[PDB]
Amino acid sequence: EAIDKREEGIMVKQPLSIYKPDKRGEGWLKIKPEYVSGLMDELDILIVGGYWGKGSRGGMMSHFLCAVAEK
DNA sequence: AAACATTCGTTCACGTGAGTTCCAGTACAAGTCTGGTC
Repeated sequence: EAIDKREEGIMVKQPLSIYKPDKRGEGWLKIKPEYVSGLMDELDILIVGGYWGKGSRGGMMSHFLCAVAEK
């Protein structure tokens, strides 16, 4: 239904769960279409440019600029 | 009366179960890099 209404996803919560600051995966869960395999459309695009990287990956092209073709 | 077969307590090797140490696989959390717009 969320996919029908063009929404991000759904959340599932446990009724007997207390509040715990800064804690993940205790009583709250999320489901998005991306997390389910096959439910998304993927794009095949070309790499037309590159950028240099920051500290952990310095002397290599870390991010890229992609382009689609013209019929 | 003498020779041969059987039996018995002993011995060794080999196999299997339980305890201990070490390492690989798994899980989770935090850190680091990136993307997009307003």
